[PDB]
Amino acid sequence: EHQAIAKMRTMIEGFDDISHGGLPIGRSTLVSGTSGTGKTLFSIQFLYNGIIEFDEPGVFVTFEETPQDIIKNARSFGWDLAKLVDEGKLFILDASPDPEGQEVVGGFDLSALIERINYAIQKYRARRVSIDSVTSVFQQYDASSVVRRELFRLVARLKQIGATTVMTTERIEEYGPIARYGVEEFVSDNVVILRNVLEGERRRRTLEILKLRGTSHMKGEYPFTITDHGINIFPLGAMRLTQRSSNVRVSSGVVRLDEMCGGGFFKDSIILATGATGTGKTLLVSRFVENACANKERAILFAYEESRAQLLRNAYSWGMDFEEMERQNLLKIVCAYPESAGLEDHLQIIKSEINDFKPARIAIDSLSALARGVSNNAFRQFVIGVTGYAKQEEITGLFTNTSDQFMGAHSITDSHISTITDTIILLQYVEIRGEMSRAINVFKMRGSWHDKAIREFMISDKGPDIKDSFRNFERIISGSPTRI
Amino acid sequence: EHQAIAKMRTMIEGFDDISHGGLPIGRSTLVSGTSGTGKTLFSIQFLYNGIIEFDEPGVFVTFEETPQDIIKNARSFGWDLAKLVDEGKLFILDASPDPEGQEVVGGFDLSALIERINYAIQKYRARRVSIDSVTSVFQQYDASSVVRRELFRLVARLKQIGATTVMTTERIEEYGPIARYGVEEFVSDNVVILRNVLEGERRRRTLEILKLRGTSHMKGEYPFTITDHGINIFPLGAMRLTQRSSNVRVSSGVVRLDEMCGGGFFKDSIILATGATGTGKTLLVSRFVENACANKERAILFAYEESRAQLLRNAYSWGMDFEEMERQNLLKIVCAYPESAGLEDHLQIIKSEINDFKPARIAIDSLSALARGVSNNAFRQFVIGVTGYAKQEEITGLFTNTSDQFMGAHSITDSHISTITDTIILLQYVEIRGEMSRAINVFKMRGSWHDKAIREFMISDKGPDIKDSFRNFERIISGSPTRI
Amino acid sequence: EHQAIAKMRTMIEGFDDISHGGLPIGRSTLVSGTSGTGKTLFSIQFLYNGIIEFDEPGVFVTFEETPQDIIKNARSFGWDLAKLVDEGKLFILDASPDPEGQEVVGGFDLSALIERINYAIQKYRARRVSIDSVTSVFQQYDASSVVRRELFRLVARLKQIGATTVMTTERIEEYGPIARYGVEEFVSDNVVILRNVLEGERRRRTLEILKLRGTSHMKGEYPFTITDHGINIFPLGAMRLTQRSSNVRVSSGVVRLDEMCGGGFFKDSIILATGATGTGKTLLVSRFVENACANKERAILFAYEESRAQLLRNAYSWGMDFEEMERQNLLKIVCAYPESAGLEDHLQIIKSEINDFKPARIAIDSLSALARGVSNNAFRQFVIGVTGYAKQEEITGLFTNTSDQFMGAHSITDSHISTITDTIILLQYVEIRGEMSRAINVFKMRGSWHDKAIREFMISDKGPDIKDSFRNFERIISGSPTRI
Ligand SMILES: Nc1ncnc2c1ncn2[C@@H]1O[C@H](COP(=O)(O)OP(=O)(O)OP(=O)(O)O)[C@@H](O)[C@H]1O
Ligand SMILES: Nc1ncnc2c1ncn2[C@@H]1O[C@H](COP(=O)(O)OP(=O)(O)OP(=O)(O)O)[C@@H](O)[C@H]1O
Ligand SMILES: Nc1ncnc2c1ncn2[C@@H]1O[C@H](COP(=O)(O)OP(=O)(O)OP(=O)(O)O)[C@@H](O)[C@H]1O
Ligand SMILES: Nc1ncnc2c1ncn2[C@@H]1O[C@H](COP(=O)(O)OP(=O)(O)OP(=O)(O)O)[C@@H](O)[C@H]1O
Ligand SMILES: Nc1ncnc2c1ncn2[C@@H]1O[C@H](COP(=O)(O)OP(=O)(O)OP(=O)(O)O)[C@@H](O)[C@H]1O
Ligand SMILES: Nc1ncnc2c1ncn2[C@@H]1O[C@H](COP(=O)(O)OP(=O)(O)OP(=O)(O)O)[C@@H](O)[C@H]1O
Repeated sequence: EHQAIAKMRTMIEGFDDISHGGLPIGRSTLVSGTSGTGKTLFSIQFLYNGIIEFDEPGVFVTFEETPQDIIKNARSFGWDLAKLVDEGKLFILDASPDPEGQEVVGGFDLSALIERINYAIQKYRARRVSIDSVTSVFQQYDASSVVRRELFRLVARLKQIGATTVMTTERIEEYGPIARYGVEEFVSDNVVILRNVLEGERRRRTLEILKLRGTSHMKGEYPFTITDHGINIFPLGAMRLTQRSSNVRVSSGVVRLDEMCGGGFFKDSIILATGATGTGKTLLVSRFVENACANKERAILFAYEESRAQLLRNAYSWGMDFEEMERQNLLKIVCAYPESAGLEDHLQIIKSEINDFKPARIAIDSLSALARGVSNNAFRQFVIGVTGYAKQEEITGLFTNTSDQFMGAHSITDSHISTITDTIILLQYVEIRGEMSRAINVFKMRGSWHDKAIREFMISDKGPDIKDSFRNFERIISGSPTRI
Repeated sequence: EHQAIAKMRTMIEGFDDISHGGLPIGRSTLVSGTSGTGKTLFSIQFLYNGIIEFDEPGVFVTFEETPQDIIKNARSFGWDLAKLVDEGKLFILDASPDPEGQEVVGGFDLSALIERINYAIQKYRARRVSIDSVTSVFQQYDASSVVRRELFRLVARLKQIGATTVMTTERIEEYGPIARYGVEEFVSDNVVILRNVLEGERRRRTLEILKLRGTSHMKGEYPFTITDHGINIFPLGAMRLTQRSSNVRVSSGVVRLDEMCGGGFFKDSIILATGATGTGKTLLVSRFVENACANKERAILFAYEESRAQLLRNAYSWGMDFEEMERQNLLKIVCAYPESAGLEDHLQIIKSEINDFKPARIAIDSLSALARGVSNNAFRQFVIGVTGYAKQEEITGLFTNTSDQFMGAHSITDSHISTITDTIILLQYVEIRGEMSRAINVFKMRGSWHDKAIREFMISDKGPDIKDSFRNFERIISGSPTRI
Repeated sequence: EHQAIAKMRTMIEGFDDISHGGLPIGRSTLVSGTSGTGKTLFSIQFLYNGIIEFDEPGVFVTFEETPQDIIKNARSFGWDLAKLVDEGKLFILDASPDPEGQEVVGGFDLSALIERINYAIQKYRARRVSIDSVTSVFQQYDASSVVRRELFRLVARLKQIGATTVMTTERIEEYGPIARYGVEEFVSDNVVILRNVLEGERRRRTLEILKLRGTSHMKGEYPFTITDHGINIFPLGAMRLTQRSSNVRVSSGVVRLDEMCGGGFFKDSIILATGATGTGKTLLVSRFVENACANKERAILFAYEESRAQLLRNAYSWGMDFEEMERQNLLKIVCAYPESAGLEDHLQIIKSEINDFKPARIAIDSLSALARGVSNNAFRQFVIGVTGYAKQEEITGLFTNTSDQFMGAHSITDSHISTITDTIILLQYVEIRGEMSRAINVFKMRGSWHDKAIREFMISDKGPDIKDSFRNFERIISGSPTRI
């Protein structure tokens, strides 16, 4: 034609955003990665979605896995390929060798394969094709040069036929060559790399579109998860800074607090409660959750430090009954160790939990707990993640942070997140007359006025009682004042 | 079968949790690792458990080790294979070569064997098969391409036969290619990697399920141990945050302390005593252990700093007789240098000791001692392990931590564990009138009210005596006060 | 121009500065890089600009891509090669193989090709020539020695013919050998290296001119971007320190401040507002923006911390209506997460936005936000870029910086930029009588006198109210003064 290059949607959540529209039509896209990275999954999900969303028949060529297996495994995702094969929407072209192999097959098969592929494409009027592990084919006894021709031929013919293809290749080093022979990269018009990077006993799955001749696309790596719903990608760098903002207020669960905040938290806001352990962030979180049920609104409490049972014991001891909250189906407590998964997973679990429960308020007790081990950049990326998702979702969110040092803390957050949050509430110990007292302070509020006083507060069975400031002291921020 | 993948339990402690059920039935699982990582052990324990737990016969194909040795070695774990061979539950298919022979017998036996195995499978109605070191077979004179076909043939046949197999492979690099020919990886349906990572003159075994076609599993590495009971794996990231919590109280061994904690320690809770050396953590431990015996309850003292004898001397000088505690079989002292083993091993020894003595209380003298050398992340992982186990086991736990700096310490723990503990007891030196006095402080209690005063205390032959706070002082916490 | 070598301009933005004039005429320039680095784009742009700007006919030799694809792909940048091929200004020489082929040809073809290209050059009176992926030609079965001869031959003949050529080559490692056979480097007269470096999940493209036999050029790597307009390079080290300076003043949007600045900011100046979160930098920015519109002048607010909505809600809460600002087409708000792209991209986006809007004032809210993750050296390079552009463009700029620690901060900027800025405005918290008050201070002004007082200021619906200094206080900068 006389325009750019049209793309075909893969409907693979996230991918079409990363690829600025999907795969280039009429061309083949190389998808490689190490063992267990999700190559096959991608190739099948590409066909399946093609069928289920646009009724575009697909041909699936397999060189190693058996057709039965391919259909067997797809069930893992509630994928019924066998049905689609019947309806003639999907055709699995078995190209795998037989238990009784034979020599030299690097030419007959090439033209014969295309004949068959072409045959099938024509027979079912296939629009999408995906070849799984073309690597394995010439993995018979070939050199880079021989590999480059065969690929060139394969790609070329498929091009002529006008098939939008997905080719799967295997790697051996997470960051070494892009594909086995170090040739495939240059022969393909489009290249996608699926990575399963180790790093600290944890595994992180990323996807990168290295290149797409003819168009633009997002660059770099993007984390993704393989679930019961297949590949799920999060273009954390694609989320737009177009969050909705209003002047509507909401209570904290603490009236005096609400006063200090100039009338309560904003509905469209992210609040952060920082302080040493014991200061009472976990309390403010409970009082925040309860206030959402007292107004018959649903709230989720993602706890990463205390057990489900403990949260209940301590909550009851502060009055507020969490038991009822759950029965009335207004409050949902999750709970899970940060070590039970990687940030990417957690991010997703938080999201899905939000979708299946339509929360009005969300509270994550201790982001500081989720920052364990993980790198700072990976962490900030997570924070921006859960933070922005909440903002664009009209969900008020309260996040907890435990500073590494009680008293003397010179920075609000060790991880440096305060800049991403709308309202900051700071809890701190104050040594007074040989005793450890607390103090609460509305450090900042973007749209409101808020109290500038550093009020001391006690904790009882009733909960939190915000009293007066220490007007007669100096160096209070430090934790060890000087009475005057 | 139009359903998800079905797995078969290995009964190898921890494995079925990581593999979300066990090995996928009728499929082969590759298990590779470097020399001495426990490949053989895995494959055998796989068959054994099969025979002993579900009476599923098993065929074990060995290419290098002799059947006599395979039986001889198994005795190391109290495995009598010889017996199972007679009972015809287990059949060892000797495929090893002899001191003499010929050559040019490539795929010759690869085909003959696929029969010899099919034979024994039918003959003993085998359900589980394990081939040890298939690698060594084509370690005769082959290339990556020749190896891919032979494997694919073998796997394929075994799959037709419907047997659930485990294939052993060797590697040369702990983090390099998955298997010798970097081809096996893609040929197997399932990949398990056993690593024996060095790092700092210490060895650390970890197992990882790289992929499982068709199902889910836990990602990343997981520490494990090889004991007299075989492979023991700890899915530290699989432990759920569903610990039981009660309001029952227990004594610290110090009445005045119990008062400050507003009625004593909670049965279901983890207590942390922090302070510079000499502050007296070891004392509070002794007193906490004695109190459990005074109530005829079993308690264990894991000491990592003082000898068995020294603990006695110092305990006796504080009154409390540890001699009697042991005779009455109410108190159990362990003692071992953190350097005598890796965290994984320690964690396990702690667990087993708890199982063989049903403790009601537990005290680990110096967590900070176990933190020597080890990485902060490997440590936190150990803490969560011991911490959680105790919690879900209704065992009250007291842990000791020596801060790196006496006086001035701006953070409770250098390792940052305060966030994982329920009750925090802080001991600190206070310079008053040219003398080093002490002070005790209940820094926090999640369920109780506890005293906020920083009470000075002395140590005598009677033990700890908690006096009054320094109401007329400033900057106490700092260590160097200033009287008003 | 004092350079011994006559050069030809590429008209590729930035390249001619880097190459000190363009590509040496009558010589060949090797352009190598990994897959997807922009080799083809470079060579095509080279011919294109040649035809459009100088009516210099061009010959494009392709060994892998198809003439249709090369034309199809160029539409991505709005270039119509097809039209140029008709007019006879561009000739694409198809040298790619056919999907039927044989074996053996990379030699006489080297002579057949030479004679071919000489035909095209003579037929079209070509002046520019670019051979895309010569690498792939002897990628048939050759050794380093055979390659060196063939290249040298090709190059040599092209030189005789008098053609200025661009030869593309592929590399596998981003910093390893220059080209595949590690032989091309020395055979070519000039060598250009296109890199696409990973590093932290982001991709950074750089261009480097390694050598140019005969003349000088800019040494090292230079960041560039591929856009709808092709390759765009920023010779950040080529920016001359010859910015225009005037004594003209402009308001800051706050009258009291202007007084403090001895009559307002300088038109030709870069201002820096630093302080901990909550201090009000974002407020001053708003007021700085609003003031340019109040005087019917265009201004751009690049926000990297708050959404477009939030900025509006908060702005309105401080009076000043941002809604109207936009309608009147006097104020333009951008908004974007720093993680949504690398510095290079950001820098370019800021520049374009400036050209398509002719701003008089610009405000980047939080440079410290664009400093997330990125290396300090990469950051400073970014700051020098935006800062310099602004300066030479008579555009007044207000940049924001949040300090990692509230109160006690010993340095103006953690990134150490203060030395690059002309005027510095410092905001800070002052603990006074158990309360958090703010203090504003004109730390420095290069051309003015400015007030040296550290005035406290309050924030209201009306905005910022600058009051008086704390004359009766000591240790103000500390954050917790002493009343004397
Ligand atoms: N329902 C599921 N939920 C979560 N993970 C799953 C699920 N099903 C499969 N997986 C995971 O997805 C991976 C499957 O990878 P896939 O078969 O798509 O291709 P590959 O690993 O790229 O290449 P190969 O053909 O060599 O396996 C496995 O590693 C497995 O752990
Ligand atoms: N019934 C109670 N009466 C008085 N104080 C209580 C009561 N229960 C808990 N507390 C106090 O509250 C503190 C614990 O607070 P909380 O659970 O809110 O979370 P946190 O300090 O933010 O985080 P962390 O989990 O590290 O403790 C204890 O230090 C204790 O003094
Ligand atoms: N009772 C035991 N207690 C603790 N460790 C043991 C015991 N018995 C054996 N081991 C250890 O287990 C390992 C045995 O490894 P195994 O024979 O299972 O297979 P492998 O090392 O994976 O492969 P290979 O056949 O090359 O040895 C040894 O390294 C040894 O130190
Ligand atoms: N008979 C005693 N009379 C008075 N004080 C004693 C007596 N025995 C020990 N102490 C005191 O107790 C301190 C040692 O305390 P302890 O054994 O409790 O452990 P710790 O300080 O927690 O840890 P560490 O092993 O680093 O010393 C000494 O510094 C000393 O002052
Ligand atoms: N309009 C556009 N805007 C932004 N990027 C684009 C645009 N068009 C193409 N690109 C990018 O430019 C790159 C094209 O690279 P190009 O075809 O120039 O040569 P190459 O990658 O050096 O070599 P090869 O022939 O192996 O691909 C792709 O990586 C693609 O993402
Ligand atoms: N209507 C208002 N009345 C009184 N004070 C207000 C009002 N709106 C905002 N504020 C105050 O201004 C502060 C927020 O300031 P601002 O938006 O200027 O940016 P910042 O502190 O420089 O940077 P950031 O808050 O984005 O980290 C709040 O802490 C609050 O005290």
